[PDB]
Amino acid sequence: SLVVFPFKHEHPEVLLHNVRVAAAHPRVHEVLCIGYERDQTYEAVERAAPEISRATGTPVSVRLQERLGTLRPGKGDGMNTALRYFLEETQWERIHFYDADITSFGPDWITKAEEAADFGYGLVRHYFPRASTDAMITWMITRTGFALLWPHTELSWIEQPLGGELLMRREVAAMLYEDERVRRRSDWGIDTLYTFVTVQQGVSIYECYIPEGKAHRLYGGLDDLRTMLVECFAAIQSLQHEVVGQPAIHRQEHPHRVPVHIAERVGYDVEATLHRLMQHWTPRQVELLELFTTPVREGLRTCQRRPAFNFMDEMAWAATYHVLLEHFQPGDPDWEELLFKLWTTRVLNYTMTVALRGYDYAQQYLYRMLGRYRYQAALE
Amino acid sequence: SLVVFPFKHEHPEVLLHNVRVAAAHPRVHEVLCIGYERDQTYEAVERAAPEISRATGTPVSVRLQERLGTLRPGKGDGMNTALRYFLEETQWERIHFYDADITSFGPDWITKAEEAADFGYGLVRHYFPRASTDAMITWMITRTGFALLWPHTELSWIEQPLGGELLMRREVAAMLYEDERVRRRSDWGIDTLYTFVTVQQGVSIYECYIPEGKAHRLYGGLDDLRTMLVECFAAIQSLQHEVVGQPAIHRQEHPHRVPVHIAERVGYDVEATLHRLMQHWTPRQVELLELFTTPVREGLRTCQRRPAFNFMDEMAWAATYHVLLEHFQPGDPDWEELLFKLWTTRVLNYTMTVALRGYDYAQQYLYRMLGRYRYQAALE
Amino acid sequence: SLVVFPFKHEHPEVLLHNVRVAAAHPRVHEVLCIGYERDQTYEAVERAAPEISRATGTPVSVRLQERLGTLRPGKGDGMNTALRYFLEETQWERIHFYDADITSFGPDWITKAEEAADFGYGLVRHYFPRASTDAMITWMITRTGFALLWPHTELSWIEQPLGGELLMRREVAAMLYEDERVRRRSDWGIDTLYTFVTVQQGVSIYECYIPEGKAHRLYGGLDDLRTMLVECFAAIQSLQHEVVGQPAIHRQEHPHRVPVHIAERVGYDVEATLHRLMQHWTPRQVELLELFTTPVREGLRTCQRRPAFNFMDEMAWAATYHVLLEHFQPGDPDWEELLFKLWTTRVLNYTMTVALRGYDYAQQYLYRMLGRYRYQAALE
Amino acid sequence: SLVVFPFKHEHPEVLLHNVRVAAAHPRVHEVLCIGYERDQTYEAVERAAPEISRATGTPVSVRLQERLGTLRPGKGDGMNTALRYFLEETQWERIHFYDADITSFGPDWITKAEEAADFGYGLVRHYFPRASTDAMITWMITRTGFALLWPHTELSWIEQPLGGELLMRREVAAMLYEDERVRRRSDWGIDTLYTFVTVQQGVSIYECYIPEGKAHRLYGGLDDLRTMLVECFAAIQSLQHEVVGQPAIHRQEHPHRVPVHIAERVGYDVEATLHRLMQHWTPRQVELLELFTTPVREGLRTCQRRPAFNFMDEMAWAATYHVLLEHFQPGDPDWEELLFKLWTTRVLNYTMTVALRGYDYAQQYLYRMLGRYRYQAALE
Ligand SMILES: [Mn+2]
Ligand SMILES: [Mn+2]
Ligand SMILES: [Mn+2]
Ligand SMILES: [Mn+2]
Repeated sequence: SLVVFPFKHEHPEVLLHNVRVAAAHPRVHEVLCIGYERDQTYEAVERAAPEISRATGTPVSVRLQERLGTLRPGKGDGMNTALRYFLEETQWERIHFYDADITSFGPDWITKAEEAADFGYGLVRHYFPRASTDAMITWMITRTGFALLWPHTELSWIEQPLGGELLMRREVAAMLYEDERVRRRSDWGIDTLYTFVTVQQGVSIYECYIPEGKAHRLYGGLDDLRTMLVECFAAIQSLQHEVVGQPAIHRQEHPHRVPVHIAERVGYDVEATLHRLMQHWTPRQVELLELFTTPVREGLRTCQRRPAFNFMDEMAWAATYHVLLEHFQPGDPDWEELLFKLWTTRVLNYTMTVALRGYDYAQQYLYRMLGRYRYQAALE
Repeated sequence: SLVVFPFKHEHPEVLLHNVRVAAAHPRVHEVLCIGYERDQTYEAVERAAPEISRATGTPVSVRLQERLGTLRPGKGDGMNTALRYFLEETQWERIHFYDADITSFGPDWITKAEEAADFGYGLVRHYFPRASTDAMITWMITRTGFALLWPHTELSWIEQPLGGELLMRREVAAMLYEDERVRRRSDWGIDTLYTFVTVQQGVSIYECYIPEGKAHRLYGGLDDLRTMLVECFAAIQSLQHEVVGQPAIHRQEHPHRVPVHIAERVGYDVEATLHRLMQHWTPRQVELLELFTTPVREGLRTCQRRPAFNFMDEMAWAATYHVLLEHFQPGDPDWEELLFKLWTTRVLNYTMTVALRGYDYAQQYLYRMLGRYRYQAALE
Repeated sequence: SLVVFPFKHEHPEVLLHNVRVAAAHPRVHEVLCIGYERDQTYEAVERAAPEISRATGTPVSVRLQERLGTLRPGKGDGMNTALRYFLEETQWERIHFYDADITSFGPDWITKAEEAADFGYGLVRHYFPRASTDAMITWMITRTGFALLWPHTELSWIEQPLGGELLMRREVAAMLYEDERVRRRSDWGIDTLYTFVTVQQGVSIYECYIPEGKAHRLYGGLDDLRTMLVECFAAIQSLQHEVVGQPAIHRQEHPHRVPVHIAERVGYDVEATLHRLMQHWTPRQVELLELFTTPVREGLRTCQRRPAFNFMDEMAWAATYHVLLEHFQPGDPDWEELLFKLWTTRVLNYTMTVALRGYDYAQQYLYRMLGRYRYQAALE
Repeated sequence: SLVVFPFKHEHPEVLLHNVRVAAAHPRVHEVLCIGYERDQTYEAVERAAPEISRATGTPVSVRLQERLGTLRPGKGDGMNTALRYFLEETQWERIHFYDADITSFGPDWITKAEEAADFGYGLVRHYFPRASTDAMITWMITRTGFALLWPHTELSWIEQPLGGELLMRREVAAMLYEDERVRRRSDWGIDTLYTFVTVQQGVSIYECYIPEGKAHRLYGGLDDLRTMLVECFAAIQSLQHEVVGQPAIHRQEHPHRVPVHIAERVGYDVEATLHRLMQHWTPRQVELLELFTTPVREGLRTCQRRPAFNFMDEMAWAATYHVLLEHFQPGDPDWEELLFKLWTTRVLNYTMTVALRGYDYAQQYLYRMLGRYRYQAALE
């Protein structure tokens, strides 16, 4: 069973630790390492690869990601390349996928996934405890969108639809690789496409939990997440007229208690995010806001002079999400920048009205937020 | 919608509150109250019935429990009598079921259930927060048995399978009434039967959640649950050779944090439960223990002289359960006692090794226990 | 025992409840109600006074606030007026003080205070659970200042030093009335003065705890605390060169777990508090910042253009506090504004780096912060 | 500053790790290791000692404990011997004391203690988070006794009066060594004597907290604690007619949040403890119970046939404690065995009525239990 590791610019030590863990496992029959470019990180893994495939017995190869899609060359080209090598150049029946930077990795990840895949699941998906102010794309964009567009389906119930940690058996991989929509998704939008089309095609999905597991992403402003945001939203927008059957088997490993050190985590720099909400304005962005409801139009125009976000409550965000679905133009610098400020005001609003009330209150909220969105869409 | 209240020797004011609350609800068309005998509590409901019918504009009937099954005349006869009335004497699309003593009932119970059934679900079950040491039949008998016997199915994933608070649509209620296995189950076993056969027949199920739970029963030795225990185990034993499919659509409102009073609650009298373990011994029971694995035989026989329960861990209980499934005879006095004592040692073991570790541990233990039983059963 | 209720424009029913509850208490001999003006709220208490005096057998007087001090005519004048009445017009061994708006007052407040004074304590202070983001004057001004100036003493260990709920014995109340520093403190600063001088004069102190806290004030920008802030800081500034002994006996009932509603509460309007930071600037304030360390000068001057607060960590606030102690002028409009803005940046910093981590973190941060200030001050 | 390590039969690896940590510290000027006997453990430390005093620079000697007291040769002779070597054979001004088995040890222990001792404290006392069913001697014997006998004093407010982790400056050590009562306390009673006489003599006491720190003592029945119990109680009994001034300066480092893995700990084997309550009976123990109140006499006599403990509530225990103070004869096998069963019934009662309600509820209880005991004694 193949085990793929997409990397780019990560410290090669951590990666190579995870690759050793993988090759040692008695249920892993090959390891593939798909780099972004021929940098020093990649050069390091290419020299290390002959060594690990000798001590452990299992072969380990390294390849550059190919240009398979039509958007930005990113995560999507890397994962779809792994698919091409899995189907066309080997004959294994199971492929794993793990982020390279994961310092929390262990043998318990790979075993659980293979163990669940024995019950016959086409797709096993890992999911971990996340801080109340992390995962804001997941919650306010991916899950909210799935809730508002496909409330009766399993889509919005998937815990971490942007997650790169998963297993997929051969038929499932082959189906995704042949699918024109996922093939062209060469950027951050790929995880959204794997998730959406597996559910649409009736693939049965287990979700593995991981008690404690994640590499605390970097403390900066919400700016750092800007590219991922506009691409993840575009992905959902591109799927908005698709139809999805209700039936699809879906189960999820019970979540163990969130460890303290994750519940006590802050997901972003509040000051930098407020400052950034006042930057990069343009007369067209002000013109384009006329398309939104009055409180949102008025609210965000205030951000030219001072930070504003109390306006962007749960309802305001839904109303804003519908307008974005209709009018957002991927690749348009003004539309991309407005999405980023709007989403920012939502993150700030939720942070001070919800997160600030404590990690528990944040979890109950977020599950219940999806519930009301589900209900509001089913009605209309 | 019909709203049914099965009652016994209840505070008549606690019952009449819930009757008035349901009759005032705009989605409710009728209220039925079922009791076994025309005792003082019954004549009160009948004498009040005309007054509530005027004030709310909703008819309020009161009927006797009829003998429709062939086991002990109990809860099942009462619930199936309401199904009968609902199908033969009315023409409403929906029926509710609520225990009478619940002192937490507000109009929100009926509102959330009817909103859930709009989505189109055929069954809506209410689930609640419970204490680590309540729900020991639910956990160690009903769910455990579902997990051991039908691991690949939805049965062990249902939260409150013995719960009597629920909503069915006319077609679901009809199917259950016509079914000979549920008709016969006149005793405590009925909730197990409604749960099992709806899952077998591919009924779509939503699980509502009421934020403030039920009203907690009397604090006494496990002694009080003895009849419920044998009858719930018999229900499952009776279904043991049934076949059940993998598919049946199942969802559930997200649970809110347990309230303090519930997490800080002891479910039973530990002293009295220990004392009871050394009582009602017979020679025959001593010999019957020969059918069990050695640690369970030696473990329980100790209880003639002093309370023992360390031996009855999670594995030993699974092995015990399998032996009971093959040899336990509902109505054989010694078999019933041995089940009572065997389950008591599980509860005590669970209490001292799990419940005593804090409520959050208790919940996570319990969701994971079902996981392990599921897995063992699938791999054999 | 005398029981004093200082009131303003309160719901007259909320006040009269607390008056009736105290008058019915068997350990209470008189109740005094003090207000500034004979407004509608005052005439209500006077018109009801004869009726309560009959029903409970306890006299109920109502007096005007007299001008006994030389600062703003405020809380101090009212509290010292009650001390006057208590010492010159009655002969009771004890006096109570309770804010009027507290909607949580039961007879247990007076019971626990009088039981504590039996042990023989001269002061009994009530303390409560508060939210991470309430009590920002208490923490960052009163306690912080006690810790920096008198680290080897009991002052910074008192829980609710600005709290007006307390009991004194006749001898303690007499000492405070005769003291020229507390007599003069007619404004918000009075609670600081009662706290400080009782500790200086070796009064023995018990700290009662009421399990359900106060009634929480209005949700608005830090703006509302502005007068309280300057006046509380001035109180401490005014005592800065005092000497205080190491010995003064001090104990405190153990605190019970905070209730959910309190731990999940935001103390202030984060948007409005940020906006307020960019308002009411003057050139003079810009120049005054020259007295401060460079990071605080650059940090606050940013606020003319956009909200900044990361720079105002725990150390920078200590350095800021020392500069304020030497240069702050109560009544100089620009000094008061700069304190307001400086303290606002501390509160915001604290909020985003500490409070947002969960209520349990907030408490432990705060007890440890006092520890570190204490230590720095002792080692210099 | 000397740093003493009393050992006996501990694994020498852990000990020698702690001794290396100590000798490295720049504020530690010597290390003394007082063994119980000349076993293999001691022989191992004697060969290792010349090595550690070479790499680190600080000298390290090992001595056998001397016979200084009149009771069992135990902890007390070991600690008092350290005192003799500290005063008579060196000239250091500070002596530490640490349990040998502590696997959680670090540099943060020694630094904090020396740092607090700079403020001038005669006695610094470490204290750590403990499980709800550990520390049952501390709570039901030492602290309860201090509360019932000396309620107005600081004695019962000391967090861990049986703790061996502390620092004491020269004058304090010399005072204890000269004190005839502490010198003769050669057994488990010594910690009680250090605590009692330091408070009686007005020694000023800081309590260091340790966030996470303790070696989970062995999982067995309450039997394992039997010797410590009868000696710790005897110690209190021997002090019951002493007089204690109220004044004595006392402060304590704020406790950080209890880590999960300690809150999820079970302090003893419930089954073995119940069985043991039915063992070692004697006609004289039944005769001696006639001296106790009726519910306690009747309750414990039941334990001849079956385990009983619901009787032994908080009040029953106090009434029982007073009778024990008057009639308990140290060294008498029947009196010692009755104390052990009585205390056992109290532990079991608290475990199932208090601990079982969750670690938080257990902490609030135990602080409040001391409060009522304090109040009940002050009255009478
Ligand atoms: Mn990553
Ligand atoms: Mn009931
Ligand atoms: Mn107020
Ligand atoms: Mn030890």
